[PDB]
Parts: sequence; C-alpha cells; structure tokens
Amino acid sequence: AAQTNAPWGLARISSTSPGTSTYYYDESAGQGSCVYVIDTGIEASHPEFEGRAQMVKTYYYSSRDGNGHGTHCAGTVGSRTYGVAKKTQLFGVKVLDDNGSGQYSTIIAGMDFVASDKNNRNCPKGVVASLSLGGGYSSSVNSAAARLQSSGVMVAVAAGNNNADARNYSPASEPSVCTVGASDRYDRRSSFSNYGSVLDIFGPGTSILSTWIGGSTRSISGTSMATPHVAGLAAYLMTLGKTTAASACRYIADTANKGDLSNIPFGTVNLLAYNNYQA
Repeated sequence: AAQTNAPWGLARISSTSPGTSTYYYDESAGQGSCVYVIDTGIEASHPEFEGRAQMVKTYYYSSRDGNGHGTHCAGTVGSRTYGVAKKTQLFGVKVLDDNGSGQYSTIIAGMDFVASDKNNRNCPKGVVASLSLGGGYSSSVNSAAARLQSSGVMVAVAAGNNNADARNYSPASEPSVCTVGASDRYDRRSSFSNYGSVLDIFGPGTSILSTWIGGSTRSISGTSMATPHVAGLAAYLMTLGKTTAASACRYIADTANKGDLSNIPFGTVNLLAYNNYQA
C-alpha cells in the first residue's frame, strides 16, 4: 500500500533515503497485533484511531489524556494517517499524569499490568508496548521493563532527551528491551537524543506529526516520538510473521538502514528503523 504525503517519519521508515513523502507498507498494516501505549493515556475518541484505540488502565483520577503526549504516540503507532501500523489495536495505559510526570512506582505498576492484561486480549499476531517516558537510572524500573519483555511483549522505550549516554536513564538502560534514539528528517541524530551502547535502533523523533487531544494534531520532537515508530514497526512486522516479540528488536536492527545517520558518536549503533517493504 502507499500513503502519499505521509509524515516524514513514516516515509523514512519505508525508504532507504531521506526526504521522501510516501509511506510504503504492506496492507496487513499490523492487523492482529496490539500495542500498549504506556503514557498519559489515549483520547480513544479521536477519529484517527477509527475505534481501534481504548483505555485499559489509569493510575490517576481519570483515564482521560489531559496532556496530549500519549495520544500523540498512539497516533504514531497506529492512527490512520500518522501511524506506522494502521490496523493495530491500541491499548492505553495512563502512567503519567496530565503534567506528563509519573512516579517510578506507578510506571512499574503500569508495566506489570500490561504483562498480565495481555492474557485477556485477542492479539494473535503478538503484543508490543511503547514506552515514551523515562527518568534517571532505576534498577527497579529497568527490571519492570525486563519482566514485561520476558512476559512475551516486544518492549520499546525512549533513549531519553538528554543528549547524554542513555546508560544513566531508565528504562532506557535496560539491556533486554528495545531502546530507541531519535533522528531528524535529514538523517541527523536529533540534537536532544541520548546515545550509547545501550541504544538498539533509531527512529524519526524530530518534528513528528501525529494525533493530539481535542481531536487535533501537532508536531513534537523527542525520543519519546521515535519510540512509537519502532513499536508500530514491530507490530507491523509481527503481523507479517517476519519476527516475534522476543526477536523483533534484533530483527529491526538487522534489517535497519545502516550508516545513514550523522552525528552518531562512536560506540552507538548507526541504524535507522526500516520496514524493507517491497511492492
């Protein structure tokens, strides 16, 4: 299939070269997969989700995304226009309050919830979690991400926006999950993107257009924006039978665009998420 005039990140993840505007993807589109967006929530009513999004858990007085961040990332995972995996099921897990912050304990609880909640859901193609959040290093936060991954969920987390080594951040520094750096539309590492050996993969992260609350749209930058690209790509590749939850991160790394990014410090992978789609 082809989405013309797609946001630059969707185009990028289906192209070997920057600057294109068409998103090429297999029509299966992640149908049969599920992606938990662990974030400020999801405005499930946004038309762009075509009813494929729902709130499943909140850690605050409301399930409403009163911030936008989580609606934005769900949109990049799976909205009709802004989404990588345009037929996936989205489940919202509100671990961040409307100011976008959440205690470590709450984020850990949210991941343990997904590990269990997926057994109540129909996801024949597999289960992804997209974690656009982070804080300082935390062994317990890391372990939570590792459990979620162990439980059979492809976990993707943001490297963090500190222009620093991601080893000092969690869950970015958990080895067993897919830690995602940000690139911009000129195939430069995003100026804010963390880096380091713990990074597994880069995705579009700078000026990413997606859904916003109020049924609106906006463009935001952050590794938190690159993360849902990789999660949607995993859900897409899982639906296509090309990889599994346990292997999707490595599979995406293996099949990535290699060496195309600039300002990747030595010791950090130079790999850009790519769907290798062929009409």
